[PDB]
Amino acid sequence: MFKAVLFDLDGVITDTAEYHFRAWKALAEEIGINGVDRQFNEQLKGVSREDSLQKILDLADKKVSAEEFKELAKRKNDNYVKMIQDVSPADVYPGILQLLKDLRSNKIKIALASASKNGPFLLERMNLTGYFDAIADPAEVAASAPAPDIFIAAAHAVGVAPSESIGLEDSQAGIQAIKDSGALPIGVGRPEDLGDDIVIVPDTSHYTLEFLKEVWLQK
Ligand code: BEF
Ligand SMILES: [Mg+2]
Ligand code: NA
Repeated sequence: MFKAVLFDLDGVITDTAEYHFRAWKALAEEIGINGVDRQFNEQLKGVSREDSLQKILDLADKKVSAEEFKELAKRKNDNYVKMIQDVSPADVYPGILQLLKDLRSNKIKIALASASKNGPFLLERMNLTGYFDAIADPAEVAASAPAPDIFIAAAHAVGVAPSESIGLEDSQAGIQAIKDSGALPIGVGRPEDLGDDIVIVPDTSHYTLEFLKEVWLQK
């Protein structure tokens, strides 16, 4: 049986996307750039902070210095950190707490394998820290998804090889990271986005211990 589950955070445990969107929209309003609406924001999903800021500047053909650019990115981050202050246990996605409980009951290791530099804070706000055996630090990896680094780190931190692990992700690059780590990916979303060569569930209510066991045994 698999010995660990490596959890992405955003799109798996909870959603932070609304806060990212509102942070960008607030910054755009402050600097007088029109057009940062919900539809535009779809172009910022899975994109780096810096590439997202550039997309926003491009809406107004705005040119800035490196120092100005750094400051705008900082202001967006400040916005986001303020906006996540009221995250709560009610924000945990369906099924996830029961999955954590069932994994713990069955002595299966639980690691956070998230790109979020706010992972520990968010798990505290959601009252989930006690379930986690480790949090891989995204500040300590050399490369971000689709590189496998955070998933290798997470597996190692709970004393397992990635090959003994399942990874859960909502992003295409994240799925590729899991695959390349050696862990077994189970995506949440649709194959158009994630690929058709992995098991995918439509939403997190399908992430149950019984389902993960079924997937593992099929493999
Ligand atoms: F928290 Be994962 F990087 F979406
Ligand atoms: Mg995610
Ligand atoms: Na712990």
